[PDB]
Amino acid sequence: KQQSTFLFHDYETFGTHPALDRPAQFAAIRTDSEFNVIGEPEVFYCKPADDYLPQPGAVLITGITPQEARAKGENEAAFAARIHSLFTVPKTCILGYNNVRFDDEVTRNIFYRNFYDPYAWSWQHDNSRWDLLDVMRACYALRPEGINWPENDDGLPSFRLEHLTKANGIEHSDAMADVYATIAMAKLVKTRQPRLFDYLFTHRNKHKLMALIDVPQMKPLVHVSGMFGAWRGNTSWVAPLAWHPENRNAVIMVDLAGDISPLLELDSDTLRERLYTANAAVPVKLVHINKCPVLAQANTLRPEDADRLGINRQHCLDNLKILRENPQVREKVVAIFAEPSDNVDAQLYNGFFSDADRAAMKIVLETEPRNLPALDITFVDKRIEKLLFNYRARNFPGTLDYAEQQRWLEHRRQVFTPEFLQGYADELQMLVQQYADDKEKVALLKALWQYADEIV
Ligand SMILES: CC(C)(C)C1=NN(c2nc3ccc(Cl)cc3s2)C(=O)C1
Ligand SMILES: [Mg+2]
Repeated sequence: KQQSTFLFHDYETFGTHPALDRPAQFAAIRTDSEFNVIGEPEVFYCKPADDYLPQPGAVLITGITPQEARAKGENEAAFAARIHSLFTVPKTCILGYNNVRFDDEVTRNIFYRNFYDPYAWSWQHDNSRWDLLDVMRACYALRPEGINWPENDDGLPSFRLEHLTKANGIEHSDAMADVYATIAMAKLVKTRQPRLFDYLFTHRNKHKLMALIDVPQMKPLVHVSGMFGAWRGNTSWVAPLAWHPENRNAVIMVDLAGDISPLLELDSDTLRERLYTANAAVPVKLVHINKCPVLAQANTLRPEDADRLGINRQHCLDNLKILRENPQVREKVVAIFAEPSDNVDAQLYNGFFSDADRAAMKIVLETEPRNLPALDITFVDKRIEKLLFNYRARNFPGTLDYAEQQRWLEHRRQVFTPEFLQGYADELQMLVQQYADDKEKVALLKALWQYADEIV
């Protein structure tokens, strides 16, 4: 019938914020279940709308100027359509390298802005997602033998894709370079740690993860997470205390390697304050069951593994005993999580849309742009009419009437304040001095100046 496939992908963007910065380029290729390429590379650009200037640092990294994306790209509506078409092919595992924390948020935001369901793509038609970054971290932590693990310039293990490829003799340039490097990482771990690879892949599924969670017993688990830090191989033992009171997919864990005294001694208001500035640190963290967290039974990390990572196993066991004897900590941590921006681009997580609103937004999607002004349609959620105006003005500006044109002009004036444009110019001048010896970067910075001069 339909074959299971992987769709490896990567974005280049114009900045670090997945909602407020705009995408520049999307790259993807599909493989079979054994990581052999199927079909052709998909690479395309996104034209940025005229209400945005790129972050100069992002352009220095990607080498993609706003002029290039504008001249070679389609509008974000069309960009979104192409990506949505790829991501909704049945039985696809959509994956990348740091996609769970970055690329997937870019995707959610692109879909949100352009009237696609931000979530359905990842689970409908037997689809799933995965991320090779925490696979590499898990391999280093749990089963490192066979792979060369590079250090960064601070002397800690690095999981930068370019460091891992070089360290392991993998060729890594080409818009497809990061995608091909990600495929190489997948092959590396599958070949060299086959049982761990299979375990991690199987446990991408929320139900397999949920089966590991035993809140009444505070059953300990090994967890590998970038939040723990490279200095301990991104690893600790954790115990589940309670599920999040609002977020259906988040469990509240305690880091057993931490100091649990604040949890025993302080009240939830105090605990909440410390947790959100980031004097002992509050050893609580959320694990999101749909974000392919790395979790395994506690004995997966053996004493000799803990020793290698510098983790104090007996301290963790001691803390687990104390927590089990203090079940009032559960209500405390729940109370912590029981508990600003007027830019609709920043409002993806203000709430889920109702079925009625989703049905209305589908009509918007399936209507010709020229016919949108006459569309007799109503929305409940207050984000949607704002999303719709921006959608039309950014993508289909020739369909705006005089009044709408004036509204868009005002929008642009509020973005391009004299203080914003001055700071932008100042940043460019600073970077040209910093990179004066790198003539290609100097050329990129000059391109950014020229674009700002035009778009203003
Ligand atoms: C002896 C062997 C197999 C390594 C085991 N280690 N182990 C556990 N190690 C830890 C380490 C930390 C914690 Cl919090 C719980 C456990 S349970 C077992 O239950 C059995
Ligand atoms: Mg990337």
